[PDB]
Amino acid sequence: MTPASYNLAVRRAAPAVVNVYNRGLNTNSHNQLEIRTLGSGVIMDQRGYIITNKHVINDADQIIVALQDGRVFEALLVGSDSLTDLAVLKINATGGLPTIPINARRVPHIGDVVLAIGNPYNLGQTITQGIISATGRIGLNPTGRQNFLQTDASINHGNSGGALVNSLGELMGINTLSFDKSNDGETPEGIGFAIPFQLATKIMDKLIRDGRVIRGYIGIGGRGIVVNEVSPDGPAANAGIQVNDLIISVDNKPAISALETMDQVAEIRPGSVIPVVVQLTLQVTIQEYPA
Amino acid sequence: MTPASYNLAVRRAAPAVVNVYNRGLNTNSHNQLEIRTLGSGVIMDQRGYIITNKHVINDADQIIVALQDGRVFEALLVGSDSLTDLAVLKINATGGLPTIPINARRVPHIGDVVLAIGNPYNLGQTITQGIISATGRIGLNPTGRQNFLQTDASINHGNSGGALVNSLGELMGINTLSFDKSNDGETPEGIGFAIPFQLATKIMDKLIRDGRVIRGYIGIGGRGIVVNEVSPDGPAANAGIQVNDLIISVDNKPAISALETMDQVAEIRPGSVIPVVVQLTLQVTIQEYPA
Amino acid sequence: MTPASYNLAVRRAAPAVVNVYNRGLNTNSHNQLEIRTLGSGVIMDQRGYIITNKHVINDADQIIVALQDGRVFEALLVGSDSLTDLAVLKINATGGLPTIPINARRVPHIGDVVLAIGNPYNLGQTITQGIISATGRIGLNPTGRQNFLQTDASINHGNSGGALVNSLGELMGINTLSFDKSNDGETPEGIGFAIPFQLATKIMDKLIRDGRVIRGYIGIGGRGIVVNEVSPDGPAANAGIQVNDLIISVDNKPAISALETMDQVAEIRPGSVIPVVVQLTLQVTIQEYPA
Repeated sequence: MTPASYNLAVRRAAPAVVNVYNRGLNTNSHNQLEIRTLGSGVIMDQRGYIITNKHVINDADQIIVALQDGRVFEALLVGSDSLTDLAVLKINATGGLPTIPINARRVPHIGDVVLAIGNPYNLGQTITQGIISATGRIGLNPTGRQNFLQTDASINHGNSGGALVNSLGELMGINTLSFDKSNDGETPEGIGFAIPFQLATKIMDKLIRDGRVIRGYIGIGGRGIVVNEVSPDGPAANAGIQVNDLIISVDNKPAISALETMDQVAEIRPGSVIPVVVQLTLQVTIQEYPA
Repeated sequence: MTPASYNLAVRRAAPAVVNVYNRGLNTNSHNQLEIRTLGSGVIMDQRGYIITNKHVINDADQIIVALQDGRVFEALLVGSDSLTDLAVLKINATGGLPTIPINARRVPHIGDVVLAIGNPYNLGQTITQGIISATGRIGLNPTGRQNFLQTDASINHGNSGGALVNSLGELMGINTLSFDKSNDGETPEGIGFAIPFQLATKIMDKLIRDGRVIRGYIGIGGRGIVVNEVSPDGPAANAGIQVNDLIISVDNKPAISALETMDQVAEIRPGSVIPVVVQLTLQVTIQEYPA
Repeated sequence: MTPASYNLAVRRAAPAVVNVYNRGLNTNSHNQLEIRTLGSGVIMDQRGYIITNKHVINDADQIIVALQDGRVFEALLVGSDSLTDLAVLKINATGGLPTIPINARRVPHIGDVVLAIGNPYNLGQTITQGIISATGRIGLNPTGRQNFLQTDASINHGNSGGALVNSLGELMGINTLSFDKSNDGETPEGIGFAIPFQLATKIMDKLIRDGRVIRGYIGIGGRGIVVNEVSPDGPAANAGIQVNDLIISVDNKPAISALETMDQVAEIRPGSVIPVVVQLTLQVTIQEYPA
């Protein structure tokens, strides 16, 4: 017979994950480019756009990307975002580049076998398999390290930026980090997180068209949609809205949930204005999220 | 094609695992119900019975159970058992309850893919896959943390009480991982334990019919069946039997092994009496296991 | 339906993995055979040869081997090798022995599902599944703990010597197991190593025909094939070759790579002589690797 195996996935996607190297100049007294850090990255399209974790390329005087085919490139940082730890690099490749399979039509499911491609502890490219333990949201609104994708695939230090792909090689997400906890008593085995591919995608496109992800701020909270503690003063305060009420429509559509609502405000460019219901339609001008 | 995936099992059994919260009153000075601990639990039948680990609900002034569908319930402790760390709660659900798939006809096998549904570190429901690395016994006699079910599936803190199900959603066991994990000089990966479903079944039923699991005590040891150290002074001493001999028939059937023998004595209600053989048939009255 | 399962593989290969016990006499003051250590081992053929990790049987006054069928044997150490941590024992079994499936025709692939059979923490035989994350070389030349086989299958202490088999039971490698940490901060999760079956084979045969693995030493380094730091003063000095040049043909064949070249010199018995090329063909006598 044939042994059970996920090599097909490896063949189809592995060639697209890269080693990202963060090189600083002031790392030594002789001020030469030294490898301050390193992680992994996923070549997104043939134009040369590579996704990766921000915490990898932060304060990097240089960024080198290297392919499994041996080609080495200097990368231009086109933008990052703290609220997701995603960063978008760009190599200028002539000759063709391998690209991570993407299937925008595929919906990830709790339980789907998934492999994590990356370069942890800088041992070279390694693959590890697990399943999707929790899916998380593809919204643009930051919530925490719980609305990501969760996997029991082994995510070590060096998998950051790597690819989490299903058995068909399809990119399910960008590995971000492990769960190491905050303290001890023990270690959290098999609890890793990845940013959903669908979101990495949204973020990348923005990081390209703007050099930074522009989120629409409405400063309000809650649990229609409860408005519990709406004392940020930013946009809430400035133009209708109270420190305790219930909204009906974020802009001109239902305000069923709090999460699904914020996820809309953020997708609204600054300066714009929209009619906020509770039936006293009070308009408000959207600002830009805080630093 | 279609991504390899164990989602079917997740769909069939996930809805039945619950978040069990141990709330104490004297946890703070304002003596309010504070979440002293927490674990997971499996809704066993439509009557509202839920299995869980004892160590989760111990000394709980209150017990709250929450479903993935959002419904929350106050749970009535119907019993527990130290020798297995199993506890049976009971929520009073009108409207219908989701129930963990069970297939008493199914025999677990070393190597079967199995998923562990539970809520570790209180991150919300998480699934993790592994295989059965060892099966263990379904007996009622306590032996240790070796005659359980052993799985490399990721069992973290908060998986206690959760379900361990095979690819079909069939309940293979109740996650219980107990603490002997460590040596000296490095943390034990992929070695978790679960109580065979067959036994969790036996125990729950008893916890229901008696509020406590009543075990039949004999007071002997060994390796027919060797009667090594038979100096408990229990019912063994009180009625024939020596501090060094060989038994022939626990009650009126073969005494082939020591394990399979104890597992019978325990299934014999106290006060009863049975003929013990070795050919000098000496009768003995069964007592009840120690506290 | 049927539960997803790797049981077939377990049935086919588990029976061949054995518990290896290292018993020393001077472990106590009453100088009796005490279990100084322990690991696992794979019965390679019906003659009674068993492979294992050197670091298990080192300085063992005695060695006991035990089968899953219950049979116990006293083993004869036929040899070991440091550069691979492989040891070969030999039990003298009459009545027949179970043997690990081997398919020398099979080529291991990154991503192949694979199970690790072994006895970690001495809890009895345990199975764990993972995938091959990196393959490594089957050469006879020592390189490091990187040209081994790499798997995310859980390799714990007591898995050393165990077998790593694919879904068909086929022997993929002998679990070695690198001590993971070597420093702190975090712990290398899911990164285990095994010696390729293809090499364990080559090594065992040598350990048999010679009691020690005789390697052919040259004394050179580099990156044709660069000869960068050819100052070891062995046979390289003694008869042509410079401290900085480029070789053309290890013996009478291409010298394309440095790795694949050394892998040849080692397979050349001492005393022999071969023509080295670089076009000034200078012959050299092969010595024997250092202790």
